Amino acid sequence: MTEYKLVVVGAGGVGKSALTIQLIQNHFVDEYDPTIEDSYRKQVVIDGETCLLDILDTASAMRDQYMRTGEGFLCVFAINNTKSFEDIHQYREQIKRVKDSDDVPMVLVGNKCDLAARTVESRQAQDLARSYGIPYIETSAKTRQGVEDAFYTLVREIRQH
Ligand SMILES: Nc1nc2c(ncn2[C@@H]2O[C@H](COP(=O)(O)OP(=O)(O)O)[C@@H](O)[C@H]2O)c(=O)[nH]1
Ligand SMILES: [Mg+2]
Repeated sequence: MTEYKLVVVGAGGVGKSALTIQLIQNHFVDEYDPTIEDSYRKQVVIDGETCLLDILDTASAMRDQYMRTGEGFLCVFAINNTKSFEDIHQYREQIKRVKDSDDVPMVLVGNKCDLAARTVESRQAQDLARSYGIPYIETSAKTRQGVEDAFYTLVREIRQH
């Protein structure tokens, strides 16, 4: 089967761990240690292909290896965290430097869409993603809305690469 190496990046507290755990365990974690960085594996069928997703949940040699060998990146912010959205540029710049390219498979993810506090509008994020030439997808690690879409879209972006 085909392996896809995915890396989840973004500011502390945006839901990188929650998203990853939702994808694998179909459960929402309230209080996952903010310092645990690890890789997780999930066998899936995506568009009729048996895939192994090798996912690094960032929070170190392991990070360097995945940043270098990672095929695609979820850049996550939370829709109730303006700073995390503003920080996205830094994560994008980092990925471009480590890949020496501005054409890297990536999806911009606006997490916590279940919350009534939104301080980042969908259109602001759409605009940023358009500027980078990538998709924008909103998610909730709590309700599972958008979660498969975000990860599976990242796979469909790697396939175009
Ligand atoms: N309501 C809501 N809370 C979320 C969501 N995703 C994460 N959280 C909460 O946000 C906090 C940070 O999540 P975590 O996954 O640890 O963030 P990380 O630092 O990016 O790994 C925790 O209290 C989570 O329960 C979401 O989609 N909705
Ligand atoms: Mg975490």
